[PDB]
Amino acid sequence: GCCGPYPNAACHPCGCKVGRPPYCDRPSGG
Repeated sequence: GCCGPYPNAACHPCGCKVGRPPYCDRPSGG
């Protein structure tokens, strides 16, 4: 239970932990 790509208050493409876009599951940094 997260939100996703639709509008821009708390709702973000990869705002979640598990289940999210290619760049956010690929190695970010820290």
